[PDB]
Amino acid sequence: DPLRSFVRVLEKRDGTVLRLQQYSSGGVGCVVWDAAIVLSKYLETPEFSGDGAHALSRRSVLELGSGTGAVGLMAATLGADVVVTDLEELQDLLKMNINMNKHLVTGSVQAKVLKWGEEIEFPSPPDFILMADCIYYEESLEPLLKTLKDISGFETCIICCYEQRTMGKNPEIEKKYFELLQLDFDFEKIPLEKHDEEYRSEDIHIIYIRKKKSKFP
Amino acid sequence: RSFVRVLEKRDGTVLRLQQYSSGGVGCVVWDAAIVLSKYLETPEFSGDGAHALSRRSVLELGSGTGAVGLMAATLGADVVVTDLEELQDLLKMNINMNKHLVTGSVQAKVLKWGEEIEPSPPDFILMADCIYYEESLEPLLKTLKDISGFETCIICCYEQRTMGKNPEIEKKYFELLQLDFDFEKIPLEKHDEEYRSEDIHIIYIRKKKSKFP
Amino acid sequence: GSSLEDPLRSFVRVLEKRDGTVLRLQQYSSVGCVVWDAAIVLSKYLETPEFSGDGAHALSRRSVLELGSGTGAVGLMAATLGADVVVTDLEELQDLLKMNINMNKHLVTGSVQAKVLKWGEEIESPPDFILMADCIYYEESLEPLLKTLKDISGFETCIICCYEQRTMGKNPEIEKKYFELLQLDFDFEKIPLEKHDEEYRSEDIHIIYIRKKKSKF
Ligand SMILES: C[S@@+](CC[C@H](N)C(=O)[O-])C[C@H]1O[C@@H](n2cnc3c(N)ncnc32)[C@H](O)[C@@H]1O
Ligand SMILES: C[S@@+](CC[C@H](N)C(=O)[O-])C[C@H]1O[C@@H](n2cnc3c(N)ncnc32)[C@H](O)[C@@H]1O
Ligand SMILES: C[S@@+](CC[C@H](N)C(=O)[O-])C[C@H]1O[C@@H](n2cnc3c(N)ncnc32)[C@H](O)[C@@H]1O
Repeated sequence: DPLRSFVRVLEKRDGTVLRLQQYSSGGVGCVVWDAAIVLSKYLETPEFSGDGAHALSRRSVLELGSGTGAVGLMAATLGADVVVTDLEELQDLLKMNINMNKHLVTGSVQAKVLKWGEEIEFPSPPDFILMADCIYYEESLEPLLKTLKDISGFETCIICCYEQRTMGKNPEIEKKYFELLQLDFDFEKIPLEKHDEEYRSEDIHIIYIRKKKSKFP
Repeated sequence: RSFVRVLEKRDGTVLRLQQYSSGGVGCVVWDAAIVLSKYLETPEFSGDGAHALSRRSVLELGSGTGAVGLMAATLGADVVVTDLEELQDLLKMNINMNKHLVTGSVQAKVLKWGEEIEPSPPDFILMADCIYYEESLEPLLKTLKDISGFETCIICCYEQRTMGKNPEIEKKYFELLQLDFDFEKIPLEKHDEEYRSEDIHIIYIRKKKSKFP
Repeated sequence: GSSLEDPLRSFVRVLEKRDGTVLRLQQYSSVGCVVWDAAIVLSKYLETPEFSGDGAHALSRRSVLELGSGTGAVGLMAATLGADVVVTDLEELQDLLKMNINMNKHLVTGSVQAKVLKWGEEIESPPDFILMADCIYYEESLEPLLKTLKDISGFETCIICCYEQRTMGKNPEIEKKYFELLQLDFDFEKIPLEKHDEEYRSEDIHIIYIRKKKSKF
């Protein structure tokens, strides 16, 4: 197959390997971003995993802006019931990558369309929402934030990973994301030292986010 | 101590269920709750790996002392035990008495059958000896319909009684149940070897999924 | 009595018409009969533009006989489209049929009444239409049903049979036999799935147009 050379492999701690196609269909290319690799590998760290059953085992996980589905697929191999979401245009790629990794899934995974800011069907709030490199343009602001607010419950653990970009308007977009995020959410950056020892970077950040509860309507 | 029913777990720890609280109401641990609680610990129900209930959402209806829901919480479930307003103090007392064994979570709520529900469908709904009077019919069934989703596993354990109105109630229950739900009796051979009776049945119940709900 | 003011309210099945108005079908009388998925498919098929046709509705001012009516869903839908309907079933279902007529009489633009018709018995002029939903499931659905169908239908009767294909148990054998007997006195054709209501359809639910044969001798 000519497309086999466009597969990106991501090794799991247990020696198995996730294989992510980055092009399909008559459609679109999507890279496996470095931020997705960092987040994926973070999910396999002993400290995130915990003792006994992995932290994600039997938990509901929604990924926003999944792209190749890398992160959500990692979560599915760790026992989560995952929904990977993105634009209509990425659905074929997501489904291909589910089919390439079917044997490694220990929980469940399915692909759905979720365009940020649009009305939701996903009524019950997930245990986790995962995002990798979703903070880079206008939609990453108000529409992404609306989706996060509408979907998350007060117990939802939201984990956001992104690579800091210094080029152009990106520093102002990043600042604004976090300035607006704090209006409806509390957040904290985790230390680099909690990331996977190899798959980490000083310019790639993992942020824990939780919905704020106001006592007044 | 005076009114405690002790229920031993397979792992050798013990659930302690107060059957009365000061100024409040009495509620016995019924035989059906014992049968159902022990059934949850059977090897076939528990399954491989983590127990079938671990990290699963469980709602109990007509919890009384909270016996069955507390058993589930000790098996790793996130449990809500429900009953009438009048049983809330007893439920909270029994949560406190057994919280050192809870590996999931447990909380008490009021849920009077047939009333408007205040959201996500649970993985399991458990009922022990809830089939015995008028409210066990349309109101209970309405609650079951309102709360359950197509993937909810409903387990209903009851003691068959020949006395009084009970045969008519049991009969009408299953007639009404058939409309919106599929159900099957679990053979007696699958109950705990000791904690079982030919007169105590365990029914698995599942909501029928129309293609056009 | 019950704590509930109207204890059987939650056993009413609601079916929305194309114009938004709702049909209400009680499913418990004292004896229960649910609204089967086939009844919903066939009911919504009767409302499709192609079936409805141009001008006045195809059923408008036409005689319709329903066999094995149950709740009366399909016959009631036809009555809301202008047909003069008789819904029929066993004696034990008459109260339910009449209850459901009363609950929907305000939407009736033709007419509807309930009668006993137990299959394979002696009949009391041929209708323009005969409708059947999920009537092929057991021993009597064969010789007695088909005998009634032949006895009542005329050469101009449009017989429409809708059913959900069941694969468990003795069902495929019952289905086989239904069609082995049907071919003897009737011609029939399955209508394409694409002619069914776009929302209210399924690959496993079939609509069959049936017509009484005329031998030359
Ligand atoms: C930079 S990528 C990250 C992909 C993947 N998470 C990774 O880290 O490898 C951004 C992703 O967000 C998706 N996306 C962008 N705008 C969106 C919107 N308004 N609604 C939904 N998804 C969107 C894109 O299609 C793309 O797959
Ligand atoms: C016979 S007991 C069974 C108690 C417990 N499950 C056991 O087996 O030990 C019936 C329980 O149902 C509760 N109950 C009865 N009617 C109820 C209603 N209408 N709504 C909610 N709970 C009710 C009672 O308060 C009581 O705790
Ligand atoms: C599965 S139901 C379908 C009901 C309804 N048409 C629907 O689709 O929801 C079968 C119906 O056929 C009726 N029936 C079965 N045997 C019959 C017979 N020998 N004569 C008349 N009706 C019969 C039953 O009473 C029942 O109402």
